[PDB]
Amino acid sequence: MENFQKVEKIGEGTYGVVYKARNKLTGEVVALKKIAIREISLLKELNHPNIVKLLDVIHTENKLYLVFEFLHQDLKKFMDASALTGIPLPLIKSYLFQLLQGLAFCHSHRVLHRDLKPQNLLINTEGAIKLADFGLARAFGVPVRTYTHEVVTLWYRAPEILLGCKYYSTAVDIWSLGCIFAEMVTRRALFPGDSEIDQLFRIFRTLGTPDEVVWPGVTSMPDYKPSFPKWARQDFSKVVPPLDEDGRSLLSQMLHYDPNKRISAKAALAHPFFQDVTKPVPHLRL
Ligand SMILES: CC[C@H](CO)Nc1nc(NCc2ccccc2)c2ncn(C(C)C)c2n1
Repeated sequence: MENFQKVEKIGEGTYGVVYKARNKLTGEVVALKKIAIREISLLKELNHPNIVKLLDVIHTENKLYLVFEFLHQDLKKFMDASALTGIPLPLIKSYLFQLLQGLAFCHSHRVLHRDLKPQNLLINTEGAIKLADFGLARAFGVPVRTYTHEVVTLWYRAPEILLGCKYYSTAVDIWSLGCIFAEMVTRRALFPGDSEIDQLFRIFRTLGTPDEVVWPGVTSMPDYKPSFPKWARQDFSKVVPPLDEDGRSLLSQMLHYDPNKRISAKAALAHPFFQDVTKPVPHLRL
């Protein structure tokens, strides 16, 4: 649209191209997504420090542009830049702290993300990290292949979604974040599934195959089969070295199979892992 000179293609998303753009009324650099209206108009109203601010919604000539605040880098790029040294733990801890603050905010207005991953986690030079694309998956889709036929990752999907629950809760977000948490620590994807049954089975081999004892009602889920192989749970000390006892208790609590048992975001901010949070500035050049 006309009020915006786009100055860069930032990237192909799930729903559209994103451009860095110079709003020439306000003069402000801004991120322009080219893509329900009741829904995405609702989002304009939920602003948190750790949620990427939806500035405007432009439905002109029956198209959809969403104008957001601009952040300089995403988490996935930053994990790749920090591959040989790893992200320092005080940084990992503070980023997790902030994310749970943002999750705790949306979850109380009953907005889920439900497609979290390193790629829609965005960071600035200050030491802040924000959550991007919140509320959109509800508004349209979360599809299997994007608009450019890229396969949407299954790596972070909560197992009740994989097992065919259609009434996900906010717990599916705490699941994903446990997966991103573990990955920030090991420098290696927790559950790197390449199909839905590979994803299911990758979870099972590590956490153990779920039954009626740990997960009440799993065996009557839509896509549960009695023929699932029965694997044994692994020790978290083998799964996420060198994470400490506090981190691992937290991580297993976010990775609980039963969604009712899985730790809430508000409760995670009170876990002893976060007793010593600081806010460090990260090493990042632009
Ligand atoms: C949600 C994922 C999106 C595309 O993969 N990434 C991205 N990346 C942004 N910045 C990453 C970046 C900044 C500068 C250059 C290259 C990439 C960004 N800023 C605002 N937004 C809105 C659309 C959420 C941004 N979105």
